Amino acid sequence: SVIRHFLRDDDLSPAEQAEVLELAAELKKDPVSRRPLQGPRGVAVIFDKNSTRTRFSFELGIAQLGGHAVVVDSRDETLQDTAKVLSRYVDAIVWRTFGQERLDAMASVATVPVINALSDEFHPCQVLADLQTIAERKGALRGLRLSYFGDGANNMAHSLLLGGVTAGIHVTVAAPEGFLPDPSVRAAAERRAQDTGASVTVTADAHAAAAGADVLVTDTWTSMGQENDGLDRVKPFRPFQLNSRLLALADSDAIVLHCLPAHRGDEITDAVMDGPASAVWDEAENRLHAQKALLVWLLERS
Amino acid sequence: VIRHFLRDDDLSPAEQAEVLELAAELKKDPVSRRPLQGPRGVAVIFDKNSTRTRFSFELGIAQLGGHAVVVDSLGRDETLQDTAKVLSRYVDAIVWRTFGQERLDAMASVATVPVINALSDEFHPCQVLADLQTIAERKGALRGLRLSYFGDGANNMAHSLLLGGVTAGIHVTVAAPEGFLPDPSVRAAAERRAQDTGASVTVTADAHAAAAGADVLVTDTWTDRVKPFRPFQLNSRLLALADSDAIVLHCLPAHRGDEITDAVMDGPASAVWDEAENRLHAQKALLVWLLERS
Amino acid sequence: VIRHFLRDDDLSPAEQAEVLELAAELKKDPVSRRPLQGPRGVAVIFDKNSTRTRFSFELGIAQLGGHAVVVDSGSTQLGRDETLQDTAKVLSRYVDAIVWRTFGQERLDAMASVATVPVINALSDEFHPCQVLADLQTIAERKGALRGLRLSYFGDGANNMAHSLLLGGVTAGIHVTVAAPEGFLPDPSVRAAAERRAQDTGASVTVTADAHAAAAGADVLVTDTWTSMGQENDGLDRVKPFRPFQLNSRLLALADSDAIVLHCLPAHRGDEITDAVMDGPASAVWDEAENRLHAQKALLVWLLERS
Ligand SMILES: Cc1ccc(B(O)O)cc1[N+](=O)[O-]
Ligand SMILES: Cc1ccc(B(O)O)cc1[N+](=O)[O-]
Ligand SMILES: Cc1ccc(B(O)O)cc1[N+](=O)[O-]
Ligand SMILES: Cc1ccc(B(O)O)cc1[N+](=O)[O-]
Repeated sequence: SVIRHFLRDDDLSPAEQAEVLELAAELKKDPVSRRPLQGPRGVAVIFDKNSTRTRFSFELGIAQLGGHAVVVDSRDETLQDTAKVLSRYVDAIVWRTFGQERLDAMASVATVPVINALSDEFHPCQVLADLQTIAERKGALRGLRLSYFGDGANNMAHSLLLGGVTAGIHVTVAAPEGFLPDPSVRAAAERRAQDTGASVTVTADAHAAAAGADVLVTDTWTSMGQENDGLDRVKPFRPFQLNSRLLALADSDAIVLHCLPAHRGDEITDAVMDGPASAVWDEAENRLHAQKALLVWLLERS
Repeated sequence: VIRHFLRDDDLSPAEQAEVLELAAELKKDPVSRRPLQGPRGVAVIFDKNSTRTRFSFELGIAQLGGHAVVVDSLGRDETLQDTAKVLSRYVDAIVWRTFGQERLDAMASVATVPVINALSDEFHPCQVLADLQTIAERKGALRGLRLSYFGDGANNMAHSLLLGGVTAGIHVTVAAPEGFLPDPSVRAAAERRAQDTGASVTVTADAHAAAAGADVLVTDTWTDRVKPFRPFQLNSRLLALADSDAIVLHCLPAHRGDEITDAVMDGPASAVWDEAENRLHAQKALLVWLLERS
Repeated sequence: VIRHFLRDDDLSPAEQAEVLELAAELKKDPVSRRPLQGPRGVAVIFDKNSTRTRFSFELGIAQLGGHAVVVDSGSTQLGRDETLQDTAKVLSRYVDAIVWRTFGQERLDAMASVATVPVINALSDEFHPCQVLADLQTIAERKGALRGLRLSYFGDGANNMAHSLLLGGVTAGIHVTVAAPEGFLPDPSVRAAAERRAQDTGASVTVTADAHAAAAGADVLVTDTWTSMGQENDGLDRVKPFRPFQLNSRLLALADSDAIVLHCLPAHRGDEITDAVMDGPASAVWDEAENRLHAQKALLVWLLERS
C-alpha cells in the first residue's frame, strides 16, 4: 500500500475529506470505538516549537485510540536518519515544524504516515475541526459561504482556502494589501474549487466579505515569529476586526469561528466571542475528534 | 452540582470521612475504581513545578483508568475563563498548583468539572488527607486525638492541619514563634468548624507544652535566617514528652538536622514513609469522590 | 533478593543468555508480557536528559502494561534537597523499578544498596549496559551464536560504550578488542573485571593502538562519538588522536567479509563513521536502534520476575 500523509488540506480529495469528517462525527459519539493503536503502539509527537494545545489534543486522542503518544519537544541528525529510526518505533509521526519543505522531506522517506500538526504555511488539522463544527451547526457544507478576516497569508487563511473549497464551500479572504494569500496556495485552491463547484475570493473590503456570509472566521493578527518583523501589525487589521457590526452584515444564522487562543479586543470582540453565533468552544473540542479521525483514516489506508 | 476541593473545610466532617474510607479501600485494591476508564483526561497544571505532586497525581490518575495531561510552567495567552471553558470539554477534572487562592476560586466558579488545589500558598489540603489516612491506619479513630504542628505556623501545612484536623475531630495545636502565626481568617474558620466536631484550636509559642501529651507531632520545612524556628525543632527531647505510641509526620522533602533530626525521622515514631505513599491513595480517593458527586 | 543492573557483568553468562532470549521473544510478541499491568509505575529519572533513552524506556514500559513516570533534569538533582537513601525509600513505595541516568557509579551503588525494587542503569559515565544488550541482540540476529565471535571497538577506549562492550562482550563469550590512542584507554578496574569474566567464557580481552590490526579478521566493528557533551570543555583536541580510528570503507574492508557495523545513536557522520559505512550493507545501526526497545523490555521483565 501507498503510505498516506497529511501535510496540507488538499492532500485529501473531496471524497476522502468527506470520509474523514464522517469518521470525526462517529468518533465524537463513540470515542473509544476505534482502537487501531491498541497495544499500546506508539505515535511520535514532535515539536520544533512547543504548542501546549496541540500536544494536549493529540496526546489524549492517541491514548483514546489505544496508543501511547511519545512527545519530543523543542542538528545532531539528518531528517532521513530520524525518519528511518522513528519508522521502527511508532505507527505514525505527528510533527509541528516551520517550513513546508521539512515536512515534505520527512514524508518522502518515512514508511509510516506523517501529519502536519501545525506549520508556518498550513494548519490542516484545525480546519478539519472547523469543517466538523460547521457541519454540526449547519448541515451540508457544499455551497456555504465562508469569510476569513485578518492576516490573509497565515496558516489558517491558507488552510481555510484549501480545506474549505475541498468541502465545496465558497471561501473569501478579507485582508489588507501586503497581507494576501501565497500565490501558489491561492492557485491550488482555485483549481480544487473547480472540482467541487466552490470559488475563491480575495478582497480588502471587509464589509463586502461579511455580507451574506454563513460562517465568519478570524485568527490572531501576529504569530510569535512575527513580533520582531518590523511592521505595525495593529493599524492595518483594525478595519477587519470581527465585531458586532461586522457580524450583523452576515446571514441572520451565521456562526463565528476562531482558532484558540483569541486576543479579545483585537481580531475579535467579547460580544462576538460570547454571543449566540460563536461556535469557538465546540470548534476547540472538535480538534480532538477530527485529529483522531484523521489518524484512524491514515493508518487504515497505509 | 459541581464539587471542588480548594481548602480542607470544603469537605464537611461526614464527607471527609467518606474520602478517608475510600482512600483505605483504594490502598487495598488500587485498580478497583475506574471512573476515568477510556482513557478520560485529567488536566494537571503547574504554575510552579512540583515534581512530587506531579508524580503522585500522574500515577494515581493512570490507576483510575485515566490519562493525566500535565502542563508545566495559565493566564499567559488567554483569559482564565476561556481556559476553564475549553478544559471542561477535554478533561473530567482539573488539578492545579497555583499560588494565590483568588486564582483557584476564579477557575472553580467557571469550570463545569471539579477543580482540585494540588498545592497553594495558603493551603495544602491533599497532603493533609494523606496525613489523616496515615494517622488512622496507625491509631484507629481520629476523633479526640491531640495533634501538634511545630515551626512555621503561617505556611500552608499549618493552615490545612488546622482546618483538616478539626474537621476530623482532632484537637490541633500550632506551636510557632511570634512572626509566623496562622492567618487570622483560617484560625477563625477552624475554631468555627471545631465547635461542630468537639475539637479545639490552640496557638502557642511554647513547644514543650505543645509536645506534652501529643499523639501526633508534625513539622515542615522552615523555608542564620531561621533563628526563630530552632526552639521548635522536632528532636528527641520534644518527642520524649508525647503520649506513648505517638507518631511523627513530615511531608517530604525534609532537611535533616534543621526542623527534624535523624533520630526522630528514622526512629519508631516516624510515619513519614507511609505518609508519603498515602498521598497516592488519598488523592485518588479525592478524585473518585469528586467525580461521582459531579 | 532484589536484583539490579548497574553494569554488564551484574548478569552471569547464563543470566545474560536468558535476557537476550527474552528480548527475541518480545520482539516477536511485544505485548505478551504484562508484569506491570495495572498500571504499575516505573520511575525513569534523568540527572541529564537523554531523549532517545526516555523515548525507548517510556514506550517499552507502556507495552509491559505499566506507566513510566519521567523525571527530567529540570527537577532538583537527586542528592540536593534530599539524600539518595531517602529518595530510594519513597520511590520503593510508588514504583516497581527505578531506571536512572546519572553520572558517577557510586550514586547508582548507593541507590541500589537501599532500594527494595530493581535499579537499572539507563546510561552512566562509566557504563552503557542496556545499549550493549541491544548490540548483542542485534549481533545474534545477524550472526547466530555469539560465542567465539571477534568484536573490535574503535575510538575513545575509556567511554561508557568501550567499558560495556568489554564487560558485556566477554560475558557473551566474544573476543573483544578495544582500539584507542594512548591516553584514552579503558579504566584498569573494568579491564581487569573483563579479563576475569573472560576466563569463565573462553573470551579474551585485547587493547591496542593499532586500528588495522584490530579490524583484521573482526566479525563486528563498533564505534561511538569521540566526545560527549561533558567532555567538550576538557581542554583536549578530541579530533586529531581519533582520526586513525575512523570506521571508514578501508577499515571495514580489512575485516571479515561478512562483518557487521554497530554505532549507537546519535552518530556524527564524517567523524567517527563515514556515510558509506553507515548506509552500506554491513551496517546494523538501524536494527540496533530498534532493538533498544526490546532489550530494555526484556531486562525489566527479567529483573521484575527475579526479585
Ligand atoms: C528511541 C529512539 C528514537 C529516535 C532515535 B533517532 O536517532 O532519531 C533513536 C532512538 N534510539 O536509538 O533509542
Ligand atoms: C486541547 C486544548 C486545551 C486548552 C485550550 B485553551 O484555549 O485553553 C485549547 C485546546 N485546543 O483547542 O486544542
Ligand atoms: C532524537 C531526535 C532528534 C531530532 C528529531 B527531529 O525531528 O529533528 C527527532 C528526534 N526524535 O523524534 O526522537
Ligand atoms: C511521589 C513522590 C516521589 C518521590 C518523593 B521523594 O521525597 O523523593 C516523594 C513523593 N511524595 O512525597 O509524594
